[PDB]
Amino acid sequence: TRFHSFSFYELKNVTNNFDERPISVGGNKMGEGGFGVVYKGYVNNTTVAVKKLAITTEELKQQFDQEIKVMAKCQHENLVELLGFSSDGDDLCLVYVYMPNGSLLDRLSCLDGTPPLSWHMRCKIAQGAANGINFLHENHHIHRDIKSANILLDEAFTAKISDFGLARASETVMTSRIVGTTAYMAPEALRGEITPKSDIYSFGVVLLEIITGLPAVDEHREPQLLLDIKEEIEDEEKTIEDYIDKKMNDADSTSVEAMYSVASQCLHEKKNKRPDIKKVQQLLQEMTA
Ligand SMILES: O=c1[nH]c(N2CCOCC2)nc(N[C@@H]2CCCNC2)c1-c1nc2ccccc2s1
Repeated sequence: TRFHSFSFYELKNVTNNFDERPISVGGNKMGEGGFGVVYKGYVNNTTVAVKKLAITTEELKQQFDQEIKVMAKCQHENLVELLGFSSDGDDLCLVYVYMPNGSLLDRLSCLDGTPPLSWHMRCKIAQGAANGINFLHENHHIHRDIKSANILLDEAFTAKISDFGLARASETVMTSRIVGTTAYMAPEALRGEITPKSDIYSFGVVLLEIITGLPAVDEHREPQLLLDIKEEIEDEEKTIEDYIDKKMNDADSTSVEAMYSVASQCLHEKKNKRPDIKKVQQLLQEMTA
């Protein structure tokens, strides 16, 4: 698949000169951290998300080329759709289909007054995100940064996996440049190993965030790291019912326990004991069915 080459000045013009101001006051900024800032824009009769990239300038160009490579090979309903790019101007830009419901992290934290996600919507999001990871693993790609901030939500709250800049083709390797988000990383990924089993572990943390509505890491909380609740529950001090997000009215114990069981299996500290993505996908389908 081939993409449209956008002019930097067209992207600069539709995003109000890449405004740092947010949604309310009159700017276009939609979020940052994923090695760039995402801005809202309107191009060729469509609402778009324009990611202006902003380690080394060469490493940032490597991730720009990697994102296009992965997106050229990988088209799926549970991956964000790349509409084009821009290399001509000062800053590297990636253009996507606009995701009106932001990220799963934003929606789990009810950022900007949005209503809490229902258990019914959370199940669809978990299944959709697992279908997106399955498609990546089937095409021998390792995401390397699976987290709720990288699961975007469209007009129908369909889960769309994003950020393929750090993605690696497999088609267990070792690396000197350890990348990803600490609170979601498998022990072997924190040591430099590159394997699709690390994406399964990170997805297990995403499933706990979905059940609990709690962020993967919170400086003002005990445990500070969400993955530690797996041990508090296993060493029967608590149960998953004590951790269910109170901001839901439709969560039943049976399906929550079925999602928690998938998460627990994903979070096995030994990479070879974790289920593969097809098994995770099967278990999430049986939970609903
Ligand atoms: O299209 C988008 N809309 C919004 N909304 C729209 C509604 O108002 C709030 C902002 N947020 C986005 N991402 C950020 C990511 C960081 C955390 N917060 C959300 C995207 C995309 N972000 C990306 C990122 C990579 C690839 C494609 C896309 S599309």
